[PDB]
Amino acid sequence: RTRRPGEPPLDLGSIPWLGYALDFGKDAASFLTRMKEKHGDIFTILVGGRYVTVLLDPHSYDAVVWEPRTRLDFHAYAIFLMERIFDVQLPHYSPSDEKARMKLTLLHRELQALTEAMYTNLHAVLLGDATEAGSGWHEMGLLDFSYSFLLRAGYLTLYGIEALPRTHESQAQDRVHSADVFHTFRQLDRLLPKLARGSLSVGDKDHMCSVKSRLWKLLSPARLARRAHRSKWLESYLLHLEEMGVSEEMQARALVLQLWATQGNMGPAAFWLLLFLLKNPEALAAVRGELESILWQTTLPQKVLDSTPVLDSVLSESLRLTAAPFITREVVVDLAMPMADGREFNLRRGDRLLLFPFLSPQRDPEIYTDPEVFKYNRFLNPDGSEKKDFYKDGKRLKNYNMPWGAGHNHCLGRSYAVNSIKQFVFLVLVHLDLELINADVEIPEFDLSRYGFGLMQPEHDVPVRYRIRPH
Ligand code: HEM
Repeated sequence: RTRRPGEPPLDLGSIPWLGYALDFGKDAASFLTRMKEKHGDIFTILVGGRYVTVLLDPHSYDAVVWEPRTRLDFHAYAIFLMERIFDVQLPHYSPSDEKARMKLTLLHRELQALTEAMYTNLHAVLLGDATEAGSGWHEMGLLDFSYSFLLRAGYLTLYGIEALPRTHESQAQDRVHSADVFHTFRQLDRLLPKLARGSLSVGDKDHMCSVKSRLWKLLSPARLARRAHRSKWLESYLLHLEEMGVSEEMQARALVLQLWATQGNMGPAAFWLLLFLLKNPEALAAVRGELESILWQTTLPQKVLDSTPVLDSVLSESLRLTAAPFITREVVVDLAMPMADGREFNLRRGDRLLLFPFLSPQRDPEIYTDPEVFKYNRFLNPDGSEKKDFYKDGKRLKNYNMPWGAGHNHCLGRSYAVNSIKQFVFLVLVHLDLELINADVEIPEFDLSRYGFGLMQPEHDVPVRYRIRPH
């Protein structure tokens, strides 16, 4: 490994073959920050046997993300992750064909069906669980709270319900079944990073295999076939799998993968958002105020969804601070990469290209002043309208907040995710009293091993209590 003309700064580290494998794995954001300081906005580093070209200039992300698979490929790493984490291997298929197919079942008239179904499931699960436990305060971790209700409602919306004439007894069974899905799923979720790195102990391995075994049985095509009000998202996905001749037991494996892909972010996102509001009285008052004016003018007032500018900014800001996915490409053929300021750089076939929006634009102090601070109105202009104008190096940024990925490898459920988070926040702030146990609790650190998977998770939960509001 010697630099060719036109290639980025190259930094091999101290340890042979491994390189910066340890530093990157332990805390990728801290490590990559140091490397930005050392090398500027593009560098090639060696980590665990691979040469990773890191691009940290947000102005130059568009020259990379829209590139064809025959030049820059995202699918090889997804494929690898499917197998190593979820034990799914599927017949070769087109990712761009399937993403197009899937995204349609998550948009327009289907989204409207999902959005309506989501609100009644969120309501049924949240108010169902509170009514069962009774009218007093209930103590809970805020993550456990946010993740539980969103995943359980999300699961019931996408995977269907016990019954559709809709009874007291079917709704009660869905609360219990969905709680089982949540509690089992969470055991796998917690160990995802170790799964991906193959660092499970003998016991961890046995625990993971038993958890998978249960999840694969819960979400078997046979069990799902009896469920009512299944989503077009699900039904068309099942058909796609059948088309490829995938057996029912591998269908179940793929459905558990989809369970993670569709539910593994909303819960954690809402946790951080609610925590930031609980810690910032002026921010919470402005959110309450906006939702209350609409409430004063079981369906959801459409204005909560499409006319909540303060809430939109709160969600954008929350995600700015806590969404840390990797945008990752395999360099398929030797190529030239244009930077927005005139420069170009040579990418070598076999290298891995990594963009990390979390670091820039999201926590870039030249873009956002005090980027470490939650400022609820950061995405609002003084008149309360959505702020869309952000700058770096004397130029207006097209990409300034990128929690949903970019290019053709971006979130297929984004509108549904935003709508769902807003419905949950609305339900919590309007029906419930919600309180930190200790109002001076500090915001926990992330589990720093999770960088790159999507929404960050806290290294420990935050104790809260809630109740159905009494009068
Ligand atoms: C705040 C919540 C969410 C965030 C920040 C988020 C973010 C992302 C990101 C960054 C990706 C790119 C994949 C990657 O990182 O390599 C992605 C893909 C995807 N998203 Fe989301 N997501 C969220 C919620 C959801 C929801 C609610 C759904 C649908 C119910 C969904 C459906 C999908 C699917 C299906 C894919 C990949 C397609 C596949 O492999 O089948 N996401 N998401």
